[PDB]
Amino acid sequence: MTFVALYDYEARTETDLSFKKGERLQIVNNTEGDWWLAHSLTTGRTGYIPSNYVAPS
Amino acid sequence: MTFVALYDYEARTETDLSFKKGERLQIVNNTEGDWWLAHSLTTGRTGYIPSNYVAPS
Repeated sequence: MTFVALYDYEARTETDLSFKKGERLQIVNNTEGDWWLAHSLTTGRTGYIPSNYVAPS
Repeated sequence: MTFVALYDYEARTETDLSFKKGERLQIVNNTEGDWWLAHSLTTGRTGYIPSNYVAPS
């Protein structure tokens, strides 16, 4: 439900959350699901994807 | 190990992967862990976070 930040994190893009160690965070359940870093075997490109958009082969 | 894309996804930032339905994708295990959308109860801000940076309260 509620989590606690173990480390400072500085946002690298417009969509990540910056937070300091000690902060209390709540996960937003949503349609996209967890995001994973993925490599496309089809295109060779790489980056984060919304996990609910994919399924095991 | 290997996943298949169920839908087209267009990248919304510089770090997400665009992919078409049908593509074969491989997950990159890494230090950050899964990314989740989180709301900070401390600051009120909201955005994605690397899950390995936090722990249950």
